[PDB]
Amino acid sequence: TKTTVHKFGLEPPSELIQKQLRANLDDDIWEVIRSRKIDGEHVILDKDYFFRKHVPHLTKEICENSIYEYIEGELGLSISYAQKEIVAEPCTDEDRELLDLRGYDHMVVVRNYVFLEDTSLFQYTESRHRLDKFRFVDFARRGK
Amino acid sequence: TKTTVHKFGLEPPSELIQKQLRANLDDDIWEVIRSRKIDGEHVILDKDYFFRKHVPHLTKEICENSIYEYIEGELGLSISYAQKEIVAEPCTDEDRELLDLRGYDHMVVVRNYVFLEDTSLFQYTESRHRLDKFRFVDFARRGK
Amino acid sequence: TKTTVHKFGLEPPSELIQKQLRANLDDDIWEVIRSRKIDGEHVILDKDYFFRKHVPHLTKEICENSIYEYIEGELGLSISYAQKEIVAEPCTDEDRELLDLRGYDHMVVVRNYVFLEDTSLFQYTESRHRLDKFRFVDFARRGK
Amino acid sequence: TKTTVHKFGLEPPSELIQKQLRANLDDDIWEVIRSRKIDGEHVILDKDYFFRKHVPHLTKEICENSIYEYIEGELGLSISYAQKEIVAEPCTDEDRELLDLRGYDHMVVVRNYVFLEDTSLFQYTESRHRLDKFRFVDFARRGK
Ligand code: NA
Ligand code: NA
Repeated sequence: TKTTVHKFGLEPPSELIQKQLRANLDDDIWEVIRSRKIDGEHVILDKDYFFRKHVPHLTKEICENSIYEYIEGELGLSISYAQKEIVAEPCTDEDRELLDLRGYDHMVVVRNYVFLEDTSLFQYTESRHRLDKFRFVDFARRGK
Repeated sequence: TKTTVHKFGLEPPSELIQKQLRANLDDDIWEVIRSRKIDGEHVILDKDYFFRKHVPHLTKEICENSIYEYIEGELGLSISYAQKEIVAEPCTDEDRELLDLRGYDHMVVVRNYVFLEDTSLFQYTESRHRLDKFRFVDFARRGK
Repeated sequence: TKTTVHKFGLEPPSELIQKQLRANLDDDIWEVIRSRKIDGEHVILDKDYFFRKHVPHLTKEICENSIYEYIEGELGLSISYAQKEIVAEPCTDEDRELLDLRGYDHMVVVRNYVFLEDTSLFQYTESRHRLDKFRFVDFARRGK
Repeated sequence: TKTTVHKFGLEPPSELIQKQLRANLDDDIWEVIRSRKIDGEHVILDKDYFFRKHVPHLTKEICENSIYEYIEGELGLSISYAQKEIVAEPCTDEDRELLDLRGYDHMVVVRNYVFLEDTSLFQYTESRHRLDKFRFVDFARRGK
């Protein structure tokens, strides 16, 4: 199941990432945009954004592997909680260029905001799935 | 936001509920099928199934209110964990009769299996949303 | 495993419960103090405190049974998240009057703050265990 | 807050670790035993045990830093869930040699079992705290 890095770069945030990542003008933000090919189709589009101030070093090779493992490796003990929001959205132009969308009109979009022990929003992920390629499992634990 | 009870009954399980609820032939299962009207449209279809042996008493009035609150009220201390599985599915005939599906072809389907302290699968819920009417939030808590 | 209700009453909050429950002077708060006898010893002291404004009706019989089930029954759908803090504390005078503390000097104290969908702190529980009678299990779920 | 590595080694499992880690005779297990000095006292004793087959490489320097971050870095995407069990135990001889236990007789013991996506128990941690130095926070998330 191959992973392709489409965009990857370190720049100031766009206005959307200023809102999503609570970042300023003068914050250096890593942007990584990838697609996943679950043979033989490109079906998920993964967009990560996180502050360089906390993760100063990154490479194209780390993105073709796991950004999660890399990030946990560098500062997993400072990461406190994440908040997930899963909705469905119309496909966008970016979605149709990069994924094999067949006769699909919508996506399942998982958004995830990762915060540090000190309370700051440090990372933002937007994971866009074709409908047939989305499955989310969890608990859930009940009682007192 | 009105709630309408379409089916409601106490019978032995169909073959699908035998699989979903790990129930036998000679188990009495409550089935409740409801739709939610988030004005002014019917947009969610909620199917609950649970054993009468654990919840012997039920009414149409409890279903028009909250089955969750009722169930927690009777045996919330025995409920241990739930497991959730969220996928997307094509709409079915039952979906089109009961919900206002406009020009919609798919649904977000949340399935939830609730287990007791003694380890048994006791309840099964299948909650079917029109795509624009689905939003799921959670944590997620990270670190050691 | 018998449950004994020692105090139970509806009054304005003490200064400690003002802090613990974020309640004012003119808020009516239910206080329930119970001990659990895990035969044949009294070993846990359970203190619950919650606003009457949200749970207007209560009885001694509900406390000898389950306050959790009762509360979930009345407003479980409005309850959003709880936050738990588990520490160890020296035993207090109240602990020695009401529990069989043998040659025990400390307690395991579980504190739990329950919040509503609207964001307000609605309930506070303080559960004090003798050391040998404390066991807490959980997950914990890992990965992306 | 300094970290001291007392034992560290790669051997077959003792009979206790065979039970705790579900390991055989012919499984190579890393054992790391550390104490934490929260100035100016040694107050926590951390025992980690995990299979070399999954983490082939390790050093004394990684243990003086974070084993969690290291492990997440190597295989965080394969880690599925953990299960935690927190109880209180009498102090042992190992506890009194390595920690400053003053006039303390008991410990808060946090045990944690980490499993992989494939279902196998892969790691076991036993974290022993002096009573005054234990605080555990969590959620807890409620409702349907
Ligand atoms: Na569609
Ligand atoms: Na003691």
